[PDB]
Amino acid sequence: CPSQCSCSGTTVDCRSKRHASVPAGIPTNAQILYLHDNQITKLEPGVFDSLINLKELYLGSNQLGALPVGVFDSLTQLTVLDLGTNQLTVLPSAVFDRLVHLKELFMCCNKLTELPRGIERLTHLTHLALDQNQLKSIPHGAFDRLSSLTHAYLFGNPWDCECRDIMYLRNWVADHTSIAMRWDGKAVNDPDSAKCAGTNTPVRAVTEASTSPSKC
Ligand SMILES: C[C@@H]1O[C@@H](O[C@H]2[C@H](O[C@H]3[C@H](O)[C@@H](O)[C@H](O)O[C@@H]3CO)O[C@H](CO)[C@H](O)[C@@H]2O)[C@@H](O)[C@H](O)[C@@H]1O
Repeated sequence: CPSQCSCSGTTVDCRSKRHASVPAGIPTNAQILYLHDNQITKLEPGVFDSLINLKELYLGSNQLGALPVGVFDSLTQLTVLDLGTNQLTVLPSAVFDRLVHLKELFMCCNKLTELPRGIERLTHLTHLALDQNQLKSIPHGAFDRLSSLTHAYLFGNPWDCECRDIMYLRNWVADHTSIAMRWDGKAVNDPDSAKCAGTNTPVRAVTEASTSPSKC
């Protein structure tokens, strides 16, 4: 068992141990790896390659500024991926590609400005968390294939209701009011939680006429 970690069968728990990098010696039979709440500043190319039976991976609350290309390619059985509370800005376009069975994707509280490419194809997603980033909008159709969504976290983004290309997210929240969630120390259903930048007005209440294709 790795230094400053605890191991119980297939669970490897290294949360809250001031790790400055992913620790060597992680058992390859591990199905759950808690690495959240450290100050891991980078992931080494290949760091997870050996862990091909991994099902849940938590990397929340670290110092991740970037993800290496293919860092998650080995984890074809992965169902939970938590990346919330890092310093992420841009992701590699195919970083989620192999995660065809992913059900929970947590990415809150980073510095994202566009929806990361790939999210569109993760059809088994039940949870998707994008709250507290810097997204101005959502590309048209990005949620079409995500027909298993029960929780969507969209609050705390500078949504741009001036632009007509908010109308997808507008329409989408109105059509899925029940999966629209805010966070009150837990999950709370709130179709209004997603709000326009500046005005603090609910995104789903945005009117077709109130927008302009020439103000984006
Ligand atoms: C750190 C936390 O981040 C936001 O809370 C989000 C919440 O984070 C979970 C996190 O996934 C979990 O690994 C950690 O151990 O506990 C957090 C709960 O506090 O996850 C939900 C979605 O599941 C939301 O995205 C939350 O926004 C932030 O809102 C909290 O204040 C807190 O800083």
